[PDB]
Amino acid sequence: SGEYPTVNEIPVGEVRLYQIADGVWSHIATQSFDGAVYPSNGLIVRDGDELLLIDTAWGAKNTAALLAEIEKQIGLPVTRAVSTHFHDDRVGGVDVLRAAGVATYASPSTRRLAEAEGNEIPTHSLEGLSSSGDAVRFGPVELFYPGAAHSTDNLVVYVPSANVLYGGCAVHELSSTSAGNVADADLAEWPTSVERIQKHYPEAEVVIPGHGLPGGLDLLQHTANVVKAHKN
Ligand SMILES: C[C@H](OC(=O)c1ccc(CN)cc1)c1cccc2c(-c3ccc(CN4CCOCC4)nc3)c(C(=O)O)[nH]c12
Ligand SMILES: [Zn+2]
Ligand SMILES: [Zn+2]
Repeated sequence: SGEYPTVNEIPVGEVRLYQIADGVWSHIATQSFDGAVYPSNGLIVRDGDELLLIDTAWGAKNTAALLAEIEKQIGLPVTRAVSTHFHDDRVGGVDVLRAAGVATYASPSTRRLAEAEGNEIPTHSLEGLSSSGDAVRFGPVELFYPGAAHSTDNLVVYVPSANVLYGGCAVHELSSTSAGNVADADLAEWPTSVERIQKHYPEAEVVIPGHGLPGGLDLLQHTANVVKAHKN
């Protein structure tokens, strides 16, 4: 009924959308992994009379449900998708997207890691993102590579029309006490990568984490703090 939807409010398999700004939504789904249930976010950005999708809904069936939810709530076709790193909460569902007419994209780093891990592989490579601090335009967003953080390949997404920063899994929600699933992370570089985000996007008004509730710019400093303390 209007609050940001939480893990226990979304059965696995169902997807909700949340309006962030004009022409910007998040998508929220839930999935089981190693015997626990987790929420995860992605982004939808209006691109004229089409939509740009950022990240899958963490699985094939969830991603089919995402497409259905978009059709019901928005009614514009998803034509392109970008995955912001190689884990299943970002690429699981890419095969569904591709068979629904969506062109799927990721950095070459993400594509290599997805292939090596046995995850679904976006079709198209995003060049121009291989060095930390690189940025490229992609439709109505800017893609930014901040350096290694949650993963070595993680990208962030900025929506300049709305000053929305989608941090993906490099950014944690304010309630987080932990750095999340750090198995592929660089805890030592992560603060430095967050500082790059902070420097590059000082006018962000909304910051959306990979998992959990959006907030403001404080999510960035909180993330740095949680990661340093985890390392400690
Ligand atoms: C799909 C993703 O796979 C991986 O990352 C991965 C890594 C390595 C391998 C081995 N090849 C396999 C998979 C994944 C799977 C499962 C979970 C995650 C989490 C996550 C997010 C929040 C929290 C904090 N919660 C915990 C419970 O209650 C309170 C707060 N914990 C974890 C996060 C994330 O941090 O982004 N990515 C999660
Ligand atoms: Zn991840
Ligand atoms: Zn994640």
